Amino acid sequence: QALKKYTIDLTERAEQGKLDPVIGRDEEIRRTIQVLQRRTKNNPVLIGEPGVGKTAIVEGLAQRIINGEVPEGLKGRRVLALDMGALVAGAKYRGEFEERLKGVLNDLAKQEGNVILFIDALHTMVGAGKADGAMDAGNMLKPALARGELHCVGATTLDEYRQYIEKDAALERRFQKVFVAEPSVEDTIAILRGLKERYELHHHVQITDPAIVAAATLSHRYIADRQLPDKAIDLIDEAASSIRMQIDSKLRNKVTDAEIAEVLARWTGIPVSRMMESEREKLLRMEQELHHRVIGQNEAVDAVSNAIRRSRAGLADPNRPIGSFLFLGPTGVGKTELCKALANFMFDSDEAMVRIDMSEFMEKHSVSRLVGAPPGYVGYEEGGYLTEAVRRRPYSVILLDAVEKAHPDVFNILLQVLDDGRLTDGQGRTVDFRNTVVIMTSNLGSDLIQERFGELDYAHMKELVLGVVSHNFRPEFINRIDEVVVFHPLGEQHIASIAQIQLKRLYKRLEERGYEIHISDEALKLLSENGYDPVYGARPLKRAIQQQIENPLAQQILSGELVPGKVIRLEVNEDRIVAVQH
Amino acid sequence: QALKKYTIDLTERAEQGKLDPVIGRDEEIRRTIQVLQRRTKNNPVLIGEPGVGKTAIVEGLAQRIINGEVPEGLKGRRVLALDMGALVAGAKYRGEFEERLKGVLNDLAKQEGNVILFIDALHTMVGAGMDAGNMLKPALARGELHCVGATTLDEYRQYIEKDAALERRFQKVFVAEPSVEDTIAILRGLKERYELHHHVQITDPAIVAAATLSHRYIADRQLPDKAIDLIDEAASSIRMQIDSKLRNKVTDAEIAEVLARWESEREKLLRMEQELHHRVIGQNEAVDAVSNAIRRSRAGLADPNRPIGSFLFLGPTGVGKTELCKALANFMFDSDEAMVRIDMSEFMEKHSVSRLVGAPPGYVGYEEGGYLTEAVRRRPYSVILLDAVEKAHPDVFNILLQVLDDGRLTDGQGRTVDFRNTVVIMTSNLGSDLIQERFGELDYAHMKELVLGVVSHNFRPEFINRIDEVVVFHPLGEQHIASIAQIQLKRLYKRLEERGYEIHISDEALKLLSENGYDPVYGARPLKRAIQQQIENPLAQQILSGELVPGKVIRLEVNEDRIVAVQH
Amino acid sequence: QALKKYTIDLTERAEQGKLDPVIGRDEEIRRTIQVLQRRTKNNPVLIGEPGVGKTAIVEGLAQRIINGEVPEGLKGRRVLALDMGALVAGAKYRGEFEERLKGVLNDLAKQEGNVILFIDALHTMVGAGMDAGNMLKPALARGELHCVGATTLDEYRQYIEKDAALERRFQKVFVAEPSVEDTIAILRGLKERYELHHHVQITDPAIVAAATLSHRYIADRQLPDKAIDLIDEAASSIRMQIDSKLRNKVTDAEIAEVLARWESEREKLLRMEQELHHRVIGQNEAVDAVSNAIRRSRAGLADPNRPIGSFLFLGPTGVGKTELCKALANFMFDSDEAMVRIDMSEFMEKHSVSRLVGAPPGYVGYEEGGYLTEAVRRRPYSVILLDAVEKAHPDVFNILLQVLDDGRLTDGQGRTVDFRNTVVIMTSNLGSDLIQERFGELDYAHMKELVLGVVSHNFRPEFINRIDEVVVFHPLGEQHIASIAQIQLKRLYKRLEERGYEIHISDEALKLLSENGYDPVYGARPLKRAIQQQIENPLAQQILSGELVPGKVIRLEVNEDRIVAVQH
Ligand SMILES: Nc1ncnc2c1ncn2[C@@H]1O[C@H](COP(=O)(O)OP(=O)(O)OP(O)(O)=S)[C@@H](O)[C@H]1O
Ligand SMILES: Nc1ncnc2c1ncn2[C@@H]1O[C@H](COP(=O)(O)OP(=O)(O)OP(O)(O)=S)[C@@H](O)[C@H]1O
Ligand SMILES: Nc1ncnc2c1ncn2[C@@H]1O[C@H](COP(=O)(O)OP(=O)(O)OP(O)(O)=S)[C@@H](O)[C@H]1O
Ligand SMILES: Nc1ncnc2c1ncn2[C@@H]1O[C@H](COP(=O)(O)OP(=O)(O)O)[C@@H](O)[C@H]1O
Ligand SMILES: Nc1ncnc2c1ncn2[C@@H]1O[C@H](COP(=O)(O)OP(=O)(O)O)[C@@H](O)[C@H]1O
Repeated sequence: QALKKYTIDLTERAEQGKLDPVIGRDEEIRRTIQVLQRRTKNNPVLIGEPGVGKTAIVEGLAQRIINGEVPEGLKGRRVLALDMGALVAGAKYRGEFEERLKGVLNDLAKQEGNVILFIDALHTMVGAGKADGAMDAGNMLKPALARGELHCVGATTLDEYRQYIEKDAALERRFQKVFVAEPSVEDTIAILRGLKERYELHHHVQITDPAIVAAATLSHRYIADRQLPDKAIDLIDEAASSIRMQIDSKLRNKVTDAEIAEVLARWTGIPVSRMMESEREKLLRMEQELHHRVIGQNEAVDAVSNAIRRSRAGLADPNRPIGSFLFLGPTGVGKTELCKALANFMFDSDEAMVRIDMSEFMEKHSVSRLVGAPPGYVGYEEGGYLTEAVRRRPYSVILLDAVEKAHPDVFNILLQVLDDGRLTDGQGRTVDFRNTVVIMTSNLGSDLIQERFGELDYAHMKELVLGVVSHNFRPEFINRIDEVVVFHPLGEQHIASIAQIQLKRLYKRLEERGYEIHISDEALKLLSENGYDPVYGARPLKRAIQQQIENPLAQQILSGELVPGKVIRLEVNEDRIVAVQH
Repeated sequence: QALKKYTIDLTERAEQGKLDPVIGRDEEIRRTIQVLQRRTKNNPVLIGEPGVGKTAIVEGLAQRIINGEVPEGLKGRRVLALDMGALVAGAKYRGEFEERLKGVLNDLAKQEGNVILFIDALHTMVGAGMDAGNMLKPALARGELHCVGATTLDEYRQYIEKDAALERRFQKVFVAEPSVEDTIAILRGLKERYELHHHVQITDPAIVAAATLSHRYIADRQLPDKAIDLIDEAASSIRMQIDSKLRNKVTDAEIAEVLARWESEREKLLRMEQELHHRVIGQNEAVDAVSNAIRRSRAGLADPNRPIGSFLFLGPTGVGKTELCKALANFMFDSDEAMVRIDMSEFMEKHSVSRLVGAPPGYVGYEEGGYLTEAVRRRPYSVILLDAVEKAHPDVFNILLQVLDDGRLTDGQGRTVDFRNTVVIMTSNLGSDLIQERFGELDYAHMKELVLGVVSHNFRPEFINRIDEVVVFHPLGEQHIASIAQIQLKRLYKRLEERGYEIHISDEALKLLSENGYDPVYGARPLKRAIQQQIENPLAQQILSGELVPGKVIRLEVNEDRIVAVQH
Repeated sequence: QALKKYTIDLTERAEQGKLDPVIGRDEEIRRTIQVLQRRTKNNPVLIGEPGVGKTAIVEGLAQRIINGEVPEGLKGRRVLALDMGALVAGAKYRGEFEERLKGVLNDLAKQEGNVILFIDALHTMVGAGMDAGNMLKPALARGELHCVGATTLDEYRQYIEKDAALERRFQKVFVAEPSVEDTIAILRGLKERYELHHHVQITDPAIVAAATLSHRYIADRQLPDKAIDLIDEAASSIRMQIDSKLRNKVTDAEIAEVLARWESEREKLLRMEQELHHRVIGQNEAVDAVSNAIRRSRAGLADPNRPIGSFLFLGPTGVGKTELCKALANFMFDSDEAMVRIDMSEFMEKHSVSRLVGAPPGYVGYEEGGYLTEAVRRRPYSVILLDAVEKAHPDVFNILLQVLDDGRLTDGQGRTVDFRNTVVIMTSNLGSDLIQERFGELDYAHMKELVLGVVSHNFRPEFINRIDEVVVFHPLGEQHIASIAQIQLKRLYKRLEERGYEIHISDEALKLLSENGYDPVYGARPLKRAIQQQIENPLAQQILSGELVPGKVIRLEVNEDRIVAVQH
């Protein structure tokens, strides 16, 4: 009949057992039954945020009907998953949709109060038969709803509920709101323990139950895209397919929690991966790798090494971010170099990061540049720069440079940030900063540091510059810092080592060009004499390397003088540096 | 069948072996096997720019099925492909999209899930008038659908990441543009099929030349599509050259011909001094300095996070400073149209910076945008021109330091504006009379050092630290500017010969034209407008009276203080 | 045969001369053979225009096939024009027309590549009404189709390229517009055809005049089809002149009569100032600038690929910029109420672009057009008015740069909108108070320079370089007020003579008006409402009183200050 054409019996499928076991949801199914045994407006609607198991509530109710675990008034009923695409499709003629829907309604009256109706996507039922001068499904179902003589069950997302049903109050009051919350962690672990049998029967592999509880735990903590139980189910399924292809292509036979971590790190790259000996010996050689690019300035290397080790070691403060820092020193001591060193350690690249230089924000209102603009105003549909740049890749490094340049009340934003890792952009959603490192640099007591780094300890220098910082900032803000570090002007040996590093990357780029070039150490001594001052550090070394290398060497390369394969000693002139061809 | 209406079997031709021997992109096929062997959510989607061979990915998967190179759950499948461009274009009224859609769904339910479907342009599925998310999203969750999606990330997040319920089923597979060497590997995998088609041979140096030049010069279509197109059309051209009335191997010469029509790079960089004197007379040392700086930028020794060249320009304005920038843009990248003239005379405030970089959101000039950075974003290979940089607000120099340090600049709207492909020209006139009054017999270098010390007392030292070289722009004499006036007369005669008039000139008339608007204080454009307004206005007055005839010799003979036109 | 039902062979028509003589186009048919000589994407498609001989390119292909002017692999191939409606005309069943289509496709598979087909309007096969385009798409993606398409770039870009398998069987084979000389050669190919039809003769100076004046004065109708139109319409005109109640040679004067029906102002142009000061008194520098423009453009000193006059009328209110526009309409265009009046000052909205331009498919302004380019599509020869430029959007300025670049417009649907013959002058005021103070005691040059600096602060710098000339309107002197007051008295005399009343004035009353309604600081309309009040209000008091008998002279006598009309 017409019920055969447009409806699908879920209860016959659960009678075949071809539906999923549904475990839990007891108050939700009980209130759904309480609404379904009424006199007027029998119709519960499963308002719940997208992917918390709303279809599975009705499927589990169908299974409880088949098992006979319902009250006596529901024993022997039929749940029919109504189809909207079956009804819209065949009707470009006038009245043909209304013909079908009225025939369905007369069949449902004919079934004598035995058919439970399930309508997935109730928001699809709203704009259903919207042809020019045509009733939708609302204008035809709406009689039989509030006489109680239809046993509809809605299932809709809450954002679809606002736009598509709360806009139409008449059909909005015909139903009964059933909030279906995202489950907490422990109950989701229980549900996943229920569903282990299905995936074991599907992929013929086994699952570690610690991997299950780790998938639920890490999914609730780190992934902010989807919602429970959906994200954890997808973790388990994708791990199962990965193990199946590891076996079948070319080891193991189960699904460990390390496989869960590999799935999560493949999905984003938050380094939940366990400390393998390459990674763990890398992490124990933290300061050694930081002094592969940054000579000197030991104490901040120590502090950030400590913070990243406490992050990776499973001792993360789960609400504050990784490290809430503050760098302080005179101009040109490689503060940005240390930040690029962290980026290169973490991501194998300097500019795989976000640097936002706060000298651009010397006015107040650029707060709205990084957090966005409210509803109504100009740049609403774009988001703040900082929030979006986190919202793509949350495991990153957020760098603020020249923090003395901006207005003091930009730093209520970072009060939020360093309190909880939370930030709310102009559209009004939270952005998790629990995988970020915040570094702020200034040159506050640079006169005081250049004056008194000699003949003083590190500690009371930090004390005195902290007093200067309290003269600068707010007591709220500097409480949020994990650790304030102090930089110092470098000796000439540090600048000679930096010149060695610049010669290393120069010879790297000239082997890329294809030239075997060496240097006299006297030329290194002359370059150390040239770009040196205690007041400015190595940016004079930058310009000295720039001029006295990049001008004559590249001038003689383009002069046809430098032949590849020749030994090229960068020896000295009387006042300059000369290359040879030997 | 309704399968004989909108579906395409690729296991058909792959069982026949009559498709592309798809080589490469193994990992994307592997992740497609990862998604398709799940229990649920078995509809992978492919993400990339159009023309990256996603159809070839599906066909190579089909060939691995035919070859038995797949695990034992992918076998017996039938590769199908549904149109998203006829289910709507045929759809007149209510339910012709949905009618065909449910007919496809039931006829695949007859197929009992042994069928893999392809769908391109997943963005088209969302908006068609409701349509298909509400009818495939059950099959997306039922698992009986075995779709293969294909679209681009921008349409994906514009349309499809709106509804997260549609987002949670499809699994993103990034298919980027392949490299030039991956293109080489694919074409070496496909040179056999070409040479068996046209019965010719193919030069593999011409293959790598075609790949490199297609990567460099043309960015309309991309790899591997443009390489296939250029190889096939060049092979067609060689085939016509054979069958016209002689080589079978397609050469890179025909590649360059179809390239430019349908190589002067390296030595043009080497001869850049001659290039700068192709249109500009005088300023020989400045020409040499600019050409050496260009070659050093192309030498590939400097910072890969710093631009082509940092420059500050001084001297008397209007003498060819802008003309140097025009010819520099011409023989640098294209022509006289990749440049932005910017007066720093205006910008003297904080909202000056908010103008030029970009407004914060919620404010006045936001999607009107920054005056500089939007024009950079439109023309990523240009030359940036600045005028009267001493009239700037001091915080603009912080932005300039960000330019010369990082080669990039976050605008007000919040994105990356790269600067490593342009030339920063900043013009000033602070040491004007230091160069003008001391033009006589003083060298280029010590005048440069003297005005360098002067501007060092003027500007910030850290600002001019970043500047590579400040050329002098010495005031050109009467002979150079007279020659420029002669070149303007030449292009004037060119346009009037386009109109079609044999026009001569007296040399005394040439001297009076050179002495109309010569001025060392203002520039060459006073001479230009002087000669222009003297000649042009009585000319057409004589013309449209009915006096001048095309073909008559028009000598610009002198009057006592004017120039008269004769018809002989 | 079933192929003999409703197919039109073209190889026999080229063999038996039943086609038309197709002349030239070697490179296009060469690349056609190139697309024919490929392994993939083997079918070409004539991306073309309304009236550029796409079917004639098909005819020339068939002519070169029969003449042996093709390669050996394509000689003797069957070229049949499949007729669309002829299959439709003998069919009335859903399954008989489709039966015919299936049978012809099976016969095309049966002929085994010998048939090389052609079907124009491939988009029409996509939407004819299983539609026929998606029915032939298996013949696309089964390696059997040798057909050729023909359409506009819009339908190829939207209905074909956006489809997938319909993309990867074709190319962007673009039909070019031919030259004027090629058009004359084709006219020589079919001069004798029209002459033997209409029993007339055609002069070859009339041929070259028809082609050249169609190339210049016509842009919507196109080469070569506009020449077809003009020649055949002139032939019918000469046939009328014979059969009226004599000539047989079609002259170029007949082409001029055709073009005008669908004259001594060149030396009146030397009396420009006379007519301008007849309508717009004073403002001598603007008169000189407009005179220089009209001289140097109709004589053609600059590029004639531009609109003729591109001015920014600047100055305070009440200077008659609108009056000078209407005076130019009177002089050059002889039609005062033929001008395209659209103000800039509605268009700061982002969504104004629909109405102010013309729309791509995706707007509802696509369902009527853009009201500017609609007006140029109606009126391709007039003055377009853009008042108050200071209230615009910057993309509208980019549209202005498109106008100042092309001399035409590739509009919102990519079709013909032409701009060379039209004269677009925008008006503004932005140098208002500078002129209102310092037009006195200053020159015209430095004022122009300073207001140019002001507009440079307003606009883009090279945008206002594209102005024909920055022109200056200014306050006016004493006698100009009296002359224009005499003009307004004349139109008052005309209005009341059409009422039936005849008016004499005292010159004392003229001096009373010139001393009452006077200040140059604002504009003209203080004088206009002074006239209005101090004349009409006692006059409307007297006439609606029923007192004034017609015939008696209405003498504008004076009081000490006021104006009295008497009846003696
Ligand atoms: N209590 C539960 N017991 C067993 N499986 C569950 C339970 N809750 C959710 N699931 C599973 O969670 C997955 C997703 O739930 P679904 O109901 O299918 O998604 P959904 O509720 O339709 O969300 P939307 O609205 O479609 S985005 C399914 O595989 C369900 O089997
Ligand atoms: N690994 C490969 N081996 C062989 N051919 C390839 C390979 N990768 C790409 N191709 C070819 O490259 C061309 C690209 O065409 P498409 O498959 O249509 O590109 P696409 O990624 O599908 O994007 P669009 O939107 O469909 S054009 C096809 O002719 C493929 O056969
Ligand atoms: N210079 C003038 N010569 C003659 N009539 C003028 C002049 N200036 C204004 N008018 C009169 O003013 C009206 C023309 O409209 P207006 O907008 O005033 O033109 P306009 O001179 O351009 O002033 P603006 O700048 O457009 S506000 C008509 O009544 C004209 O007769
Ligand atoms: N310890 C160091 N290691 C490597 N480079 C350094 C070091 N100290 C200074 N430099 C050089 O000096 C510059 C200092 O950079 P940055 O940290 O931005 O200076 P500031 O201290 O003003 O922030 C760098 O560009 C780098 O080239
Ligand atoms: N070389 C030529 N020889 C003869 N006629 C030509 C030639 N080129 C173009 N034509 C004419 O141009 C006309 C336009 O042809 P067609 O492409 O069918 O129109 P449209 O471009 O409007 O579709 C044809 O009638 C044809 O006679």
